[PDB]
Amino acid sequence: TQELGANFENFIGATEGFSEIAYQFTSHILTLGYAVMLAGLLYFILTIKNVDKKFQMSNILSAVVMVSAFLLLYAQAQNWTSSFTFNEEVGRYFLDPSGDLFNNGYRYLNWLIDVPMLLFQILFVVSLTTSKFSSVRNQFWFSGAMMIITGYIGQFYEVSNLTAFLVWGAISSAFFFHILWVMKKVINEGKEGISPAGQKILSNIWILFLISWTLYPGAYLMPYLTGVDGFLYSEDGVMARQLVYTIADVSSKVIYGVLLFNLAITLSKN
Ligand SMILES: CCCCCCCC/C=C\CCCCCCCC(=O)OC[C@H](O)CO
Ligand SMILES: CCCCCCCC/C=C\CCCCCCCC(=O)OC[C@H](O)CO
Ligand SMILES: *C/C=C(C)/C=C/C=C(C)/C=C/C1=C(C)CCCC1(C)C
Ligand code: NA
Repeated sequence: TQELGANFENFIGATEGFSEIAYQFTSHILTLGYAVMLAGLLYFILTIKNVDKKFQMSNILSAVVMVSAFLLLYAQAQNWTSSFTFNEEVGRYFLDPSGDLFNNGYRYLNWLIDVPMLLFQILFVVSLTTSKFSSVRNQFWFSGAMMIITGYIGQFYEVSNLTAFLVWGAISSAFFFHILWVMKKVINEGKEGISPAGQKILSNIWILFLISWTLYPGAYLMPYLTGVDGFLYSEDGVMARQLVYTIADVSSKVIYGVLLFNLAITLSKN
């Protein structure tokens, strides 16, 4: 029984270890992750004047999301390099007992913080019609919290109890589904009473939102998407998962933010 090796990254690291490629690739993608958030932070701060007052809370929330994402993704990247160490004899990177072990906590904390802000921020750009701001907000914040919390519980069982992993994941997915349903309503109401240029941007926001948020349960499942014998149940799963999380992060935070900013501009003077 493999004592050292919590989560799938540790498990792989403690058994098969990571190739140079896999270790370096993962380091670099996580580094790109936080680098982009820092760039984003400066972007959202510096452009805030370019939208009308009434929209500025959206740019503000983007900036705050960028701060949290930069800090926690920076910590996650450091946690990656600290957790695995090169063995010359075998020529691979293994879980380092004198390190702290890989910890998904950083990313899940980032999600808990950012999910409510990302869902919230669209409400400061669009106008609802027949829905109440407070109802939509409360729905977003509750479902968002529950989605991440149940996900985080699931994640614990990733190695040790796949049944629990998947059941908690399914419960989490239910909250996710509900978020998608609410957000679709928000975008539809948001499209009413605005210019076609604005409607087009909102169509794109919907598509970006749907794809980028769905990447997360994708990445959660990733090591198992070819069965317990398959090619992804390996350092290849770890690489894929971290790549997909990073793409999702950039898309759901930065690209999302840029589209909302462009929507606010389109509404702002035009
Ligand atoms: C992203 C979340 C989407 C996930 C949605 C999936 C559907 C979940 C519902 C029922 C799962 C049924 C349980 C099947 C698990 C079988 C466990 C197994 O075969 O492996 C032995 C394990 O190690 C010892 O529990
Ligand atoms: C490869 C290294 C990783 C870097 C990854 C890039 C980070 C995101 C940056 C830009 C997103 C592009 C979004 C561009 C959207 C344009 C806005 C728009 O919709 O058009 C304006 C509107 O029509 C009238 O205001
Ligand atoms: C900036 C970070 C964001 C937008 C994170 C979003 C995270 C999710 C949408 C996570 C969803 C999950 C499921 C739907 C099932 C498996 C567990 C999660 C938490 C990964
Ligand atoms: Na290392």
